[PDB]
Amino acid sequence: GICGIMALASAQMYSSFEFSCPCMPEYNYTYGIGLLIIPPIWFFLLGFVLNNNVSVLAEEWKRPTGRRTKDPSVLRYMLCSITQRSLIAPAVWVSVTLMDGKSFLCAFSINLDIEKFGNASLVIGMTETEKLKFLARIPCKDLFEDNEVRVAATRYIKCISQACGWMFLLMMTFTAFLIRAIRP
Amino acid sequence: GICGIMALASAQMYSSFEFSCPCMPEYNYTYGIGLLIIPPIWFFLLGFVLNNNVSVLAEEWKRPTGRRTKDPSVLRYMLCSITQRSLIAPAVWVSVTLMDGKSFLCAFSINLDIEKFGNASLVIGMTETEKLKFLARIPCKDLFEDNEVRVAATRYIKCISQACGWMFLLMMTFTAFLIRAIRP
Amino acid sequence: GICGIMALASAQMYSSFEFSCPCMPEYNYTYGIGLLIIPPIWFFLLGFVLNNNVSVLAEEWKRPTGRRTKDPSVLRYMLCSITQRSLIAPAVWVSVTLMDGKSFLCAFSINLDIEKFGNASLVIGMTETEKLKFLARIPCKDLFEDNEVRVAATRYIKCISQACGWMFLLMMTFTAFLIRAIRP
Amino acid sequence: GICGIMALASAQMYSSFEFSCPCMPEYNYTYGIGLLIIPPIWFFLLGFVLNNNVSVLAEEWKRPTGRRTKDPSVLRYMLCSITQRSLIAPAVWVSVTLMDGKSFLCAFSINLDIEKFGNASLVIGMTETEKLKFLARIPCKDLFEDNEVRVAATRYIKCISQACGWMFLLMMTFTAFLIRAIRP
Amino acid sequence: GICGIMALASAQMYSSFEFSCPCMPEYNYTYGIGLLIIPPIWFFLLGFVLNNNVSVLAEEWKRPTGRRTKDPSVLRYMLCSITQRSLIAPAVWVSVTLMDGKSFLCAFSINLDIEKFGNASLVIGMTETEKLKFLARIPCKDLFEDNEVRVAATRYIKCISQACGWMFLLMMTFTAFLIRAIRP
Amino acid sequence: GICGIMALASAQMYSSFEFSCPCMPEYNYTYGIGLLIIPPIWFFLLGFVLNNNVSVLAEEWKRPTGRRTKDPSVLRYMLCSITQRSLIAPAVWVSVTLMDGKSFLCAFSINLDIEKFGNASLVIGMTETEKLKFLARIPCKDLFEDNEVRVAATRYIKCISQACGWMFLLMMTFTAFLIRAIRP
Amino acid sequence: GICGIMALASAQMYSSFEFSCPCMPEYNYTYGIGLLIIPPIWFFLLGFVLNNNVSVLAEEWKRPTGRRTKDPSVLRYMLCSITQRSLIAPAVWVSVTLMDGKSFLCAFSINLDIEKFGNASLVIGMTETEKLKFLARIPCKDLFEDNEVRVAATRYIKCISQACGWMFLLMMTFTAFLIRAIRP
Amino acid sequence: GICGIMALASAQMYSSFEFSCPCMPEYNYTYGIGLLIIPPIWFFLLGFVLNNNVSVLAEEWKRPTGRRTKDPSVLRYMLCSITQRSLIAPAVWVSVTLMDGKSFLCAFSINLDIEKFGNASLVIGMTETEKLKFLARIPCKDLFEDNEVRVAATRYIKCISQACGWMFLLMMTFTAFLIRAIRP
Repeated sequence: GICGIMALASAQMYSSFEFSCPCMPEYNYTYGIGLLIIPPIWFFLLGFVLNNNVSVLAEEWKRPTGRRTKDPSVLRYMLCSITQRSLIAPAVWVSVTLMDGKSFLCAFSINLDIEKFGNASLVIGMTETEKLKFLARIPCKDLFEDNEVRVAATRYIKCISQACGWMFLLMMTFTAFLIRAIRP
Repeated sequence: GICGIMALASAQMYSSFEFSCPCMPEYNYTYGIGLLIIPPIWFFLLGFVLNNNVSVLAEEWKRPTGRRTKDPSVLRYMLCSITQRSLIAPAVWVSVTLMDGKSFLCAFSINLDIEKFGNASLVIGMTETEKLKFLARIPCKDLFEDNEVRVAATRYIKCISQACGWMFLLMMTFTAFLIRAIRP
Repeated sequence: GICGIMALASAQMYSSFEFSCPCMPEYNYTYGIGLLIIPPIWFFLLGFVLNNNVSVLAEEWKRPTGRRTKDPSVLRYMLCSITQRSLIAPAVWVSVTLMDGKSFLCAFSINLDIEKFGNASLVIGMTETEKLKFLARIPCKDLFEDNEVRVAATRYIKCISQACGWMFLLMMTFTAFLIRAIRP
Repeated sequence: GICGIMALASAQMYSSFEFSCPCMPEYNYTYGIGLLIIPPIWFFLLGFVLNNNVSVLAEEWKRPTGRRTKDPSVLRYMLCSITQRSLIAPAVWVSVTLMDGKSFLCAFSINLDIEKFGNASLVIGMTETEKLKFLARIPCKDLFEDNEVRVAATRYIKCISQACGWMFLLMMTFTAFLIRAIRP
Repeated sequence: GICGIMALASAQMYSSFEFSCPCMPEYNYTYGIGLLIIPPIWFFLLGFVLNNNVSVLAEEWKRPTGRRTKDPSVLRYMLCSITQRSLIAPAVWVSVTLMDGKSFLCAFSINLDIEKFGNASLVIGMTETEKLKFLARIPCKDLFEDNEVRVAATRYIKCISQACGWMFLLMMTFTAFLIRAIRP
Repeated sequence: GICGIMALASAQMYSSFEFSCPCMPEYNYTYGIGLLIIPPIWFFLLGFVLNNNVSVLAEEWKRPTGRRTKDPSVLRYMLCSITQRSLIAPAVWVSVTLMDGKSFLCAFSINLDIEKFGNASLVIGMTETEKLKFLARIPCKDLFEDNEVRVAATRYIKCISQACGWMFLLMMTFTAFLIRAIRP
Repeated sequence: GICGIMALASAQMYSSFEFSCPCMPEYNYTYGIGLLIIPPIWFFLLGFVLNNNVSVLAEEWKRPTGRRTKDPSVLRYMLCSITQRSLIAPAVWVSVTLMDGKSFLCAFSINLDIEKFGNASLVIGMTETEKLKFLARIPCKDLFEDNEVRVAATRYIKCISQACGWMFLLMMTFTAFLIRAIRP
Repeated sequence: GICGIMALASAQMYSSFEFSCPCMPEYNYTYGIGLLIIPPIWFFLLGFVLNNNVSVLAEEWKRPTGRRTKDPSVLRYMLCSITQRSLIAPAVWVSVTLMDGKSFLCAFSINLDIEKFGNASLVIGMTETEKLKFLARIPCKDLFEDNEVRVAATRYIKCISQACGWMFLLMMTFTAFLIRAIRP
């Protein structure tokens, strides 16, 4: 119920989210990786909070030994089962974020090698500080002057991000395959 | 019921609201921060007023001691529970307002350092009064002459506002996590 | 029932209303303030007329003393309660009219000080009659020649109108908060 | 039932009606005032015809004295009540027609004073016949040469028509207020 | 039932009908008046044919005197009542056709006086045959060279057609008013 | 049931059909008249095939005399009644095809007289073979060079096709009027 | 049920199919005729596979003589009846494919005679290999240089394909007419 | 149920997927073939995971011999039946991916022979490394300079991919035809 609702909400919240990459070398990595990390953590704690069966977990965690009516075997089972139920909306966020490649373009555009894409006369005679300030404006469509380099560098990091998007989806599905094959 | 209605109404009222930043240095801060503060206060008092269970709170607050049929333990519990039920539509407003970054762009565009973004020849030979009147027109798209500086300064304060939007959402969710883990 | 219908009708009638500011100094104030005053009075008398419980008020007001089956205590209560039920659609009109700022732009564009916005060479060597005829055409987009002054003066009176729109909404909600806290 | 249907039909028939002002001085007044008068008369006789309770009025009007089973007190009451029920769709027509101001622009554009709006060199050296033929083409957007005079004269008669539209709505609502306060 | 269906079908069939005026003086009058006359005759015979109560009229008309089980008083009543029920979809066609004025523009554009609208130098030195071939192309937007004369002549015959459209609607409604006031 | 379905299907299949007139004099007549004749024949045999009451007609036609349980009076009645039920979707096709006039424009554009429409200098000094190849490209919008002649010739054959469309609808309705007045 | 579903699916799958004619003389015929032949064969085997009554056909075909509970008379009847039920979605595909004429344009544009359409100076002094490579690019809108020849050759093969589309529909309907007139 | 859901989800996930071919010769083949191979493997393991009848397969696979309540004949039958039920959403992906031809264009554009399409003067005097870097940018619309070669090479590999798309659909349907003809 709420698992399918939060999975649809995670894809819908990414669609309405307006990605504003700062295009500065100090704040590209923390913004690009931070939108890959911090909204999954919020969707994970939303999976604890919106599920009202954390309250029964709370009452059987707060009371000391002797008062525990249920054995902790079903407690370990339920806390595990509520984690792998609340691990869908984080995984849907990291799926669609890696499929679009906006965060890999924002975070990893200062690690590129510019000789592979377009003119070799771009960065000639330019210091590492100004070269980092030149490479960082690649995700900004209206701040980069060379359009052919910008489409070449966008397609390179978007295909790598889509490769990591499918390798993440295969590792997640194969993990849930092993979970529903040995544990219940 | 009305909590989900007011949460959807707060996001819908922001979408129909037309943000008109004054682009004057005397009235940028009060308008930009005021749209972050004053509509949450109105949505908080709307959470008291539209909930008709403030009337039973009113009758057990007006009558003096001796006439009180209920002990004030359930009174403290209910006034607390109606506050954390009416703290959703304010929090949805501050969420979407910080996600768009229009108020942080309107209020904090007189605190910028203009050397980081574009031409260094912009503010040379210009007094602090005219420099404040030059920096204040950054949120106004049709009043600013340098477009590359305007997109650079917009993206800088929009990513900082989105960082504060996610840090607010994490602090709010972790607070409600502790509330539903110790109190009921 | 009809309170929510008239509240939605007041917002919908403003959306279909085509604001035609006359852009003349004799008729700006009466048209701009008159659209803020006269449609709330019509929506207030519509709250009396469409509510068929004004007929029972009519019969117990027309008959003299002695024939009055009900005591006037419930009569004062019901006439008060029908006023604060019919004070929603007027308040929704003044809310959305102040949020858009078209009436404050139409009525108060002859009180502006033109040195704050754009060129100081606009009104130089111009008589008070022609200066009033120059300032009055600010709300008319297709009658004003200086576009930068027009957007600056529009944003100034629209933010002031939105400030008065939120101060009206706070004073109205805090008043209805006190009404539902002492009276019933 | 049919009162709300005819009220919605009167607003919908005005929206689909294509206003073709003749822009001739002989036929502006009769067309502009005639669309304000003649469609309310048709909607009034439609309120008699579509209401099948005119047939019982017909049978108790045709038979002479002695055969009248009902006293004429309920006959005066019912003929009055069917008039104030069939006076809604005429009033909705005159409301929306005065709110748009197309008929006041078509009928009263030969009464204007052209010095108030634009160039004083328009009508200089021009006979009353050609001046009437020049002023009459104001509602025709594609027949008038001076666009600034045309928008100024349109906004002047549209705000006056909207003033008469609200004064008509206030006089109609206050009349129906007195009707439902003394008569039943 | 089928009366409201045929009334909506007559307005819908006019909306999907593509008016192709021939713009020739031999065939303007027969096409323009013929679309005002011939589709009402087809909708009138459709009111006889689709109403299956013409079959009982057929059986009591074919059998001679002596075999007639019903007296012809109800036969005159029913044939009259089926005519005034099948006189709605013809009247809706002539209503919307006169409201748009395309047939009056097509049929009566050879009767115009061209001095009233635009340049007097249009028809100077031109024979009655070529003048009829010049006036006939007024309804054709892409065959007439003088656009100001074309909009002036269109608005003249469209307002006259809308005057005859409202005088037809008043004469039809007042006739049906007298029918439902004396006959049943 | 299926009569109204096939009538709506015939109008819908014409709307989705893309009329590609060949614009060659050998194949204009057979294509233009063939789309008026051959799809009505297919819709007529579809009226036999989709109606499953052709099977009972088949069994009482195949068996010789003596085995016929029903007299052939109801057989003549039913085969006639299934023809005039399956004569609606052919008639709807010929109605909408003559209302649009594309087939009369495609088939009869080699019979025109070109002096009536535009320049007399078009076909001067041109052989009957090249004149037939010049007149045949009138329905092709992107193959004809003279646009004023093309709109004049299109409007001439479209009004004649709409005249034959209404004369067909009157002859069909008057025929079905006589059928439902004498036969049942 | 599934017959009407597969018929609607065949028309819908053609509408979403993007026709990419190769415009090479070696692969025009096999692609153009192959899209007319191979998708009907797939829709025919889909009519066997999706119909689960092929399994009962499978069990009474695999078992040898003696074990056959049903006589093969109903087996011949059912295998025939399932073929003429699964011959609808192939026939709908060949219908809409011949109505659009894209396959006849792709497959038969190397058989054309180019003197009939446009300039005779196109193929003069050109070898059969380059003439086949010139004629093959007729279905490709963005690979053919002469647009008037391309629209003339498109309209010629599209009208011939629509002629074969209607002759196929007449031969198919007349065949199904004979089937439902002699066999059941 | 979930088979038709996953089949519609596979076609819908391809429609929302944004194909970003890297247009580099090292990473064209692995990206183009990898999007044909890796998403079918994920949809195949999704057919195991979302079907909860893998848990009963898990319990009867983990327990050793002696504890097996069911014989492994129904185990081989069910594991086979769940594979041919979960082989629909992979097959729908490879169907629509080969129908669009984007992966065959991305993976096989370094194997082309450029003399067949356009100018022979393109690759003259160019090394195999730069020729591979020139041919690889064919799927990139905004990175290839010769548009006529790009449309010719796109149509060549899209028709070959559509040929392999129909040969895959015929081999898959004929295989499922043999499965439902011998096995159950």
